[PDB]
Formats: sequence, C-alpha cells, structure tokens
Amino acid sequence: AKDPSWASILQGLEEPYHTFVERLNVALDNGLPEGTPKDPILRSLAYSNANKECQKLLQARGHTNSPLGDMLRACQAWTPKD
Amino acid sequence: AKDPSWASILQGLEEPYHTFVERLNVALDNGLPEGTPKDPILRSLAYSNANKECQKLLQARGHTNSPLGDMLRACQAWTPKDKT
Repeated sequence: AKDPSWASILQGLEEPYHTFVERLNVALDNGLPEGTPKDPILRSLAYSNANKECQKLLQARGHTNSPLGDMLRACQAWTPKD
Repeated sequence: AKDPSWASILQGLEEPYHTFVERLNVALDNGLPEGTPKDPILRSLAYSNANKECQKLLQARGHTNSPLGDMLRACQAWTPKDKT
C-alpha cells in the first residue's frame, strides 16, 4: 500500500514556499478522505515537508489568528538561489 | 475552526522523543478518522510538533525505507535536562 501522493509532496530546493503550499493544499483538498480536516494536516506538512532553509525560517514564525498566514509570512523574504 | 486535539500534541521541553511520538500515535489512533492513513501524518507531526532540540537532531536523520524509524533513531539518545 503505497502512501498517497499528498504524502510525498516536498518543497523543491528552488521552489518558492508559497507555490509549494498551494500545490500541497490542492493535493490534500483532492486526496484526503471525505470528512478529514485539511487545515491542521496542511499546516503540519507545510512545515515537515518544507525545504531545509524554509524549515529554519518557519521555526521562528509568528503566533497569530492566521496560522497558515504566519507560515507564508515567515518565508516571504526567502529567495531561491536559482 | 477549533483544531482537533491531535494537532496540539506538543513535545514538552523535558519530554523524551519516543514518549511524545507515542502520545501522537495514540491521539491519531483515536482522533484521525478511520481510513485516513496515519503514518504520513504521524511522521509529519513528529517533526512539526517536536521541540527545538529534537528538531535539530531530526535535521541530520537518515533517509531509509523506514522514515518513522529514522526519526526515532535520530532522537533515541536525547535526554531532557529535568528527568523527573
């Protein structure tokens, strides 16, 4: 039983963080079973499967009423090398 | 949009990593809807909800066909500052 496709979505080393989060959001929207809450799974995977540089930025992210927004904001100044 | 309880399971600053992962495993067994694959979500939370010291150890973990085992092994020698 291979893992679902949404479990192997990894941020590219040159991929903008917001693009990765958008891809992951759609994969979970489409692939998580009915009645499974997407939001907390998205937030966890958007950290654990982010690239190494963005994981460091995410560890120091904010603590607001918009927890997904806090993750995007923490990486908003990050620039891929290429 | 109150998150489920399994999503607020956080490794204490003084909590052994294996005990934290077990608490995640139980919370998902009882909280995650029956039929949603637990293992990828357990592995994800075992990083995202881990304490900073164990997150650093996890950064150097291996890359095998046993990804949860890689996480457990990476933190298997970490001991909290207060053992009580």
